[PDB]
Order: sequence, then C-alpha cells, then structure tokens
Amino acid sequence: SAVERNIVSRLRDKGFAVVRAPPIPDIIALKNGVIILIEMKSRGKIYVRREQAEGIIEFARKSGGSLFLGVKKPGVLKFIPFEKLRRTETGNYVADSEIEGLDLEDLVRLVEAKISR
Amino acid sequence: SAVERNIVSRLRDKGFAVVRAPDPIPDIIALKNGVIILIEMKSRKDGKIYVRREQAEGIIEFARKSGGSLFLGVKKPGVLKFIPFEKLRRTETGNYVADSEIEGLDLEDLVRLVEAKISR
Amino acid sequence: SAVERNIVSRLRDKGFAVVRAPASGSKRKDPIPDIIALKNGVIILIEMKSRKDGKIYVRREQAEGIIEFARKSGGSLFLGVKKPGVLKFIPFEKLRRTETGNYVADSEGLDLEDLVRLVEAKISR
Amino acid sequence: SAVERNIVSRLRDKGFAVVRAPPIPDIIALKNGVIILIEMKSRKDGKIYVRREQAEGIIEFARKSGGSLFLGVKKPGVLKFIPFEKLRRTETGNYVADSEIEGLDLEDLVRLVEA
Repeated sequence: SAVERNIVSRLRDKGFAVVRAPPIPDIIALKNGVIILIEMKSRGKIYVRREQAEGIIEFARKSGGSLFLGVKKPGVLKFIPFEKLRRTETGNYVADSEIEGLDLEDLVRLVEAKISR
Repeated sequence: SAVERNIVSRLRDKGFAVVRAPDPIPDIIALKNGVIILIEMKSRKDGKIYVRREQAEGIIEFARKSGGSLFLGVKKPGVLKFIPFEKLRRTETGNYVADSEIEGLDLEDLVRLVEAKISR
Repeated sequence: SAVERNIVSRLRDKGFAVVRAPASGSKRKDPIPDIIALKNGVIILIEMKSRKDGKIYVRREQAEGIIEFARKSGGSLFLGVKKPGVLKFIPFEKLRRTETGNYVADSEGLDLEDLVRLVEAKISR
Repeated sequence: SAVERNIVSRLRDKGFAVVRAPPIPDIIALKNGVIILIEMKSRKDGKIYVRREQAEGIIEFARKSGGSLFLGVKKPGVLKFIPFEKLRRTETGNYVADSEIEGLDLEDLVRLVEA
C-alpha cells in the first residue's frame, strides 16, 4: 500500500498516466503509447503461483504491455522483467530476489529510450 | 454501472485487457496489442452530452500522457455507443458538448478502429 | 573509425566479447551491424552513422537488414553517432520511417554507461 | 570456405542472425538471445587438432560472450559440429577430438538452441 502508493506517485511525477488494480496487474502505467505492467511482490526468493502468473501473463499478452515484478525489500525498489523468471515443473514462476533488475529511474529511462523485452 | 459492466465484458470478449478506474482517471482503460482506449461513462441528458470542464480536463490529460484514444461511453440500455472525444465541441468556458445527431461508434466499429491502429 | 575503435575498446573494458563487421559484407543485402558486442547472453548491436546537416539518415535496405538481424538475434540495436566527444547511442526504435522507408534520427540518445547498465538490467540472467 | 558458406546459409534458413567473422570464432550465429560459435577445422585421419593458442582465444571468446563453442568439420556432405568440451586436452595443452565422436548434425545444433 505505501510502497505501491510511492511507485504510483513517482511514475506520475515522470509524466505517466497511472492506475492501480481495483488476473489484473497491481499497477498499470502508460506514457506516449508505452504500456508498463507492475506486479508487486514481498519475497529470500521471488515466487509467483501458477494461477496469478498465468492471469498477469495473459493480461500482458492481450494488452501488448511489458510485465515486471516489483520487488519491495527494505531499502530496495527493484523491477524484474517477467521474462527473467523461471517456470517450474508445475507452472509456478521463480527467480532469486538478487537477480539483475531495474530501479525506478532506470525503468523510466527504459520507457523513454523506447526499449521493451 | 450495468452498462459499464457490459462494456467491460464486451471489450474482454474482443480480446482487450480491461481495467475499471478504482476522479482524474477514465472509467475504463482497455488495452489491446499496444493500443490504449479510454472510456468515460456519460449519460445523454435532453439528447445532449455535456462534459463539465474539470472532468474533461482530467480525462484529456490522462489521454495526452498515455497516448491513448478517448471516448465517451453512452450510459444507455441496448446497443453500446462510444462517442470519440474529438467530435465534442469545447465551449467558451472549457466545457465539452455534443448535440443530438453526433452519432457514436457501435462496439464493432470501435474494435475495427483499434484493429487499424494495432496494425500501425 | 576512431569513434568505432573508442566504442570497441570501452565495451571490451566492460567485459564484452566484441566483433566488427567484415569489409567482406554489409552488401546492401544481408547487412551486418558494424559492432556486435556480447556478454553472458546479452547482445548489443551498433550501427555507426555520421550527423549530416543536423539529422542521421539510414537507407531503407541497410535499415531493414540491420532491423532483421536485431530481431532474429534477440539483440538490442542502436545507432552509434560518428561524432567527436561524448559517445551517444540512439535506440533504433527512436528513428522515424520516412515515406520511402528510410530512417531518420531527429535533433538525443544514451551515453555508453547508460546503454550498458540499461540493457544488462533489462535482459541479464 | 564452401562448407563455411553452407553452414552460414543453413543457419540463416533456420532464423539465425549470422556473421561469417573477419582469437575470434569463424562463425557467430544468434537466435532469440542464444549464441552459437563455430570454429572451422579440417579432419586428419579422423582427428581434429586445435593449437593451444587458437583454442585458448576461442574458449575465452565463448566464456565472455556466454556462447556455445563448436568445431565445424571441414568436409563435404552432411554438416558435423563437434562440441568443444569433447576436445581431449594434450600434455602440451593442445586440443584433440575424433571426427566421428558422434558430432552433432545441423538440426541437433538448432535444437540445443531452441531449449
């Protein structure tokens, strides 16, 4: 709620049209035709259950947006591109919380440079 | 609300990723293959569509920042109608108006408009 | 060439396996990016181009071939500005397609550090 | 050279971005973020010899790039690729492998890539 509110406020300061989810990604941020989808996670490994993962992947696929995991850790705000997660044998999604990711400033720099995965 | 629910469900049937606003946020945000559609629910009073300045400014700003296409979703039973925001006239005071025969797009025509944009 | 050499040397200093495109290639058809830099599964592709009377022009057949190499490889394509001073890299997606299919860079891009950090932060692991 | 040209053409038919290069592998082939590296080498009585100098440089390129290293057998007919790990290192540090070590065909090289 507080981390999520801070992310929404900081994306808005950078010129994004932002909405929170009321299957649906937690944050949807839009700028100059660029769609960013954020799923908030609290972890010391990142785990996304099959049903949640499938729904957000489907929303990402349909929207044509870029999906990221928002990994909130005390003193850390890292966005992990969904494609970096490993699909387990039963369809869950995993990655180490120390995997290379983006901080907020780099994510915004990524949107402006017109770069998506 | 029932019209809004029906619009969300019908856009979902057409392959759109749809979210309802939880306000300077459009009521419906529909996304398909990189295309952004924004729908503000507005009822037709005395055959007129009348969007007050404050509401219009907030939704026009969300549309500008996002790079999305803005429409007014007609809050009516029956056949779904979507009015492109650009067909409305900005008044002297900054309000936005649509008369009686400013006919809106039906759902199929809106989807065909998105498809043409998707393929661009 | 000095700018190209400066880019190759700095990418090598950052731990990249770097290769130049052969003079025995880029034959209008099947063009190969000028610089291919690889680091533990991360592919960076740079096409060198000079600033002429303000803009940067990439001919249709050259642009199409480098876009296709980038798409097939899964690499990130950039235009390396052939100018003195600050190494500037323009993401290929920022270029606009003209009426005839040529590509133009108007007026600002990434410096070397930003390119590297952003691309590695995006696809590494 | 004809074998090298044929390898480049077949990889291109399979959707790879290929550079027939100018300590750099002869062929660098890229597909969906996957790096394949091919060093062209002749057979001598069913054996492929790689001088410690050349071997070290191509191993270093493969380590830095994160790519998979193979020896492309210079022979007519069916394309054969020997994974560099199949190279038995010698007393002097030189790398040796048998030309019939059951080296991969082109499809098996493409499959390792689609994984």
